[PDB]
Amino acid sequence: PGPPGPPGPKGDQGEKGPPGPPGPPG
Amino acid sequence: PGPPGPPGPKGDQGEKGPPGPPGPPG
Amino acid sequence: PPGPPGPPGPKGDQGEKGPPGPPGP
Repeated sequence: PGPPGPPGPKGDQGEKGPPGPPGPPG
Repeated sequence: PGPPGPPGPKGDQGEKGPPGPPGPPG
Repeated sequence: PPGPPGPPGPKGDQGEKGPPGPPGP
């Protein structure tokens, strides 16, 4: 049997992060 | 007849999220 | 014969939470 193939391509980038914390009070 | 290679590397972390909500009115 | 390339890797983690919002009005 032949050797295993090489590692595959890199995966997709993750989804964008959630909105940040609320700003400071007025 | 080699098997498929190991899975590719994990993708990049997603981009930082957008700015948060405005702070409370003062 | 060597095997073919593996399939695409796992998706990346979600990005970090965003920066703080603007000061209030």
